Amino acid sequence: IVGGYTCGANTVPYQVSLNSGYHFCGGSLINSQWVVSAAHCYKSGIQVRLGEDNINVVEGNEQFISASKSIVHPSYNSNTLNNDIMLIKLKSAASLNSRVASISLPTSCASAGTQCLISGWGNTKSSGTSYPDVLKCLKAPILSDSSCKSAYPGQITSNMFCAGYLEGGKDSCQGDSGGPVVCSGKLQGIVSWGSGCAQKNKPGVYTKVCNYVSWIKQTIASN
Ligand SMILES: [Ca+2]
Repeated sequence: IVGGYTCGANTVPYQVSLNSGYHFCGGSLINSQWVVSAAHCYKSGIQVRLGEDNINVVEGNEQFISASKSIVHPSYNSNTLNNDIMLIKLKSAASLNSRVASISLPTSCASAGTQCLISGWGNTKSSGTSYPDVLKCLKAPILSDSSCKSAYPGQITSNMFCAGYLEGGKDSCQGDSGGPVVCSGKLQGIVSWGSGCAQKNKPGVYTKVCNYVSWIKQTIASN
């Protein structure tokens, strides 16, 4: 996260870290057994880390649980990132408490101008590299589809939306991928891609979760 703030320990209790020897992506807990992330975060050997603040220090509220299966969206395209969504099942159910909590799925898509909370352990620099160890947060509005498409002509599908600031300086970035965009209590987005980070006229692009609720509900019930 570039241009954000330190969230505070366990203040985003649905945020997970995906670990394969090291943090490589975020995700969101949607019930005690299941995590939503980006399809571009797919790999073998995932351990889900819940209850995290400092990802380099054991602080006492963590749960570490291996994935038992991963399901990438049937129509995911790894070039364009259309349908950039994946479900991860936990080998054992998480123990839900005030520091390890699920986030609700959308009941519809959200309006442009609505404010959202974007979070992660990704790079905090728009030029160069610095990785925080504590969770970072950013408040950012959903942008209109027209301003999203004008920034990214020929690239945006109905399964994507932009959020952030056209002036630059405030955005998600590398290592935030797969993490949450929460607006009015609903998981409306997944950190997906952008052109660089925090650049002028290059806002963040997010998977439009509202289009996937039926697929999520049916997939988890049959797995
Ligand atoms: Ca920790």
